[PDB]
Amino acid sequence: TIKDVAKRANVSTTTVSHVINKTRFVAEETRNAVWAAIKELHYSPSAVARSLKVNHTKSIGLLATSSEAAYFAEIIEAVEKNCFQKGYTLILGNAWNNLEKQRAYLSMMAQKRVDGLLVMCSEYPEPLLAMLEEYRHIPMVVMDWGEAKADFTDAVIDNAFEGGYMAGRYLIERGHREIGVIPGPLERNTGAGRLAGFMKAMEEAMIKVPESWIVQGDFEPESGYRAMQQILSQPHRPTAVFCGGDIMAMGALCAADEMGLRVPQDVSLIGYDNVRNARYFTPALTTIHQPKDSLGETAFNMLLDRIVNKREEPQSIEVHPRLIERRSVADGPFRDYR
Amino acid sequence: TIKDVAKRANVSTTTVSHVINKTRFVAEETRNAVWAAIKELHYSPSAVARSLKVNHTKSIGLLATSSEAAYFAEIIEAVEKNCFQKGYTLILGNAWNNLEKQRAYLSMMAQKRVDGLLVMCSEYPEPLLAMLEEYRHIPMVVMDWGEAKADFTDAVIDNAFEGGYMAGRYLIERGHREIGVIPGPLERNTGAGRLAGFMKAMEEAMIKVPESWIVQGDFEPESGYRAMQQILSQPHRPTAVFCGGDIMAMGALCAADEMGLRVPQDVSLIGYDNVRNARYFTPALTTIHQPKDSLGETAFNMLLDRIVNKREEPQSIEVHPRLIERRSVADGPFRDYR
DNA sequence: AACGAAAACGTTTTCGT
DNA sequence: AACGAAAACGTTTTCGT
Ligand SMILES: Nc1nc2[nH]cnc2c(=O)[nH]1
Ligand SMILES: Nc1nc2[nH]cnc2c(=O)[nH]1
Repeated sequence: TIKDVAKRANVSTTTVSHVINKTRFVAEETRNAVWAAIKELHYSPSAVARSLKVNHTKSIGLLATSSEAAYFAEIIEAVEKNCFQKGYTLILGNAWNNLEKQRAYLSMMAQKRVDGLLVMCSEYPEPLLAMLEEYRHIPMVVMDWGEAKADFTDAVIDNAFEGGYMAGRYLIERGHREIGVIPGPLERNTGAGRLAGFMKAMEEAMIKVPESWIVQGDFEPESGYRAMQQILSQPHRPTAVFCGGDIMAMGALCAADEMGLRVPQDVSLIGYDNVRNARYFTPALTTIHQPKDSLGETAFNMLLDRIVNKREEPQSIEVHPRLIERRSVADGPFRDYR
Repeated sequence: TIKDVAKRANVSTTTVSHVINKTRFVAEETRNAVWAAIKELHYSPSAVARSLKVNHTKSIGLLATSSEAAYFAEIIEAVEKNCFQKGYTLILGNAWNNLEKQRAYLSMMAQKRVDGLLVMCSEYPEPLLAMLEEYRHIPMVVMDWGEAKADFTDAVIDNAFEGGYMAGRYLIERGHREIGVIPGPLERNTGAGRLAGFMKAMEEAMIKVPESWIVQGDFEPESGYRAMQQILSQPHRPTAVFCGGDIMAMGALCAADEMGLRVPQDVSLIGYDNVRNARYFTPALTTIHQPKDSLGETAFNMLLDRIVNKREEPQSIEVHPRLIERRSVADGPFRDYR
């Protein structure tokens, strides 16, 4: 079809391609004519041909976990902004923590020859770690580990643990000594990592959390609903609660309400994530905020670098969580005694 | 590189490609050898080359509005399932109702040669309608108009109006005669269309809604926060409210709560969308449910068809909303008198 | 000064025999 | 029976002059 263009214009495809990409000077006269044709013929230059030659697709792949999930969704929207910004195309792939699913997208991707790979897989068993390596040749950055699991990738770290700690501290300095926790999946960073951050502060304060007070969630609202329940559904309950994620929080919220419990007047809740609309949670949610735009833009950036300035060595940038005080927490019994 | 494979195996690339795609019979002996090489050499067949020949990318493009937005997010996750299912690659593009933005993604897409285009642009001015047409050559389906705006596309219709009506009716049959409404952007279907569905039921019932009782939203929580406010912030307020979208509802919820109003005991609220986690809204939200998985799978389907069974004529499938009773509504003053 | 001719990128596929 | 040789898909780019 560029051949067809060259012809309508009576110039060489070379000339055509020169004008279409301003890659060498062309007489105006000639230049307009190309356009002229470029426009009657209704020409859409083929990137597949181009990429075929120039060897890069100006396209990047997101090998994600899921995308409805608020938290996720937010990061992704971010990353896409950056792609569009710097002229890249985003191929979105959810593998739902499925390994096969994952080996499958990985492959489709390599085959479609993405210029780089952004990874958000949530859990990283040796077998996944392994497949990932088989692709060290395509540049890539995992945006969700807490420390650096591998030497063949760029890593952006969230300081999830320090976030965990922040949370604890708050409750503590608020008068709280009877706290419970609904962590998220321990095989995840934002899972384990936040729990431990929280657990240091406790240990530091000589607060012990009775195992009947810690209930695993999975970041989905229903998980928090049951958690809260099981907690408040007991003889002795805590005065305050640290919930691993806002969405679950939001579930913890509804259940308390359903047992006729008042938050924060009857139970205090502090979440984690600071999702776009936690402020409209009801009681406005006090939570730890996770930089998600920066987590995205930063990730894109390390990838571009590698991609463009052909980097070889792995790199890692930290990011920082930070407390947002909202309306879900109240003074505990010890506030005054400190 | 297939050349390199053929060689390690000492067979022709033709043979190689035959085995890699079981497209003609090959001796086992020969076949294994190809694999053998295919695997030491660590070969990843290039789809760009392939597509270059076979003329199809087995890749589909989503020219969306935004993707954080719960509603949206949900549909997209759907569509991606279908892509993965039937071996397609999803290129996600948000144009944020930006025209330029839109002409830009449209183009990148055509240039990357997507096999079909899934459109979710929300608003459709003549100028967008116009650009869209310039691409009638690439197959496509708009998944968000209410009636069929054009003859050069497949359309999936939501029956948004009948949903509007359903909502009204409910409040009506619940004893309500003093209702307010926070519609969404009127230049959108789920905007206009739902309002009118609601407005027929009113007219039908001889209920009039005092203009000081209808407040435009934009589907984002903050919009509903202010809306609710402005409503309850007045001398005379309605006993019940119809909110155009769940997320805004969720905002309407928080504000009522912030004015010390009890829902549904002080005001009733009925939303619309039945977003994944409206049940964990607090008071569990009674809303109209929009089939979003089916809206997605159905869309993919009409596209595949066109794509595969090379269809020429436009088509349109309707889908149906349906009432979900939750805990946000209460009997109105006239329930008993009917 | 301003532009062309021809090879190459990595496949698939028609005919061969 | 089972496989090869060679053209083609739509570009970009080196050398020309
Ligand atoms: N949905 C969800 N939210 C999160 N917030 C932090 N980690 C996660 C995760 O794995 N899933
Ligand atoms: N966010 C959002 N939710 C919706 N629900 C129905 N239409 C819309 C829309 O345009 N945006």
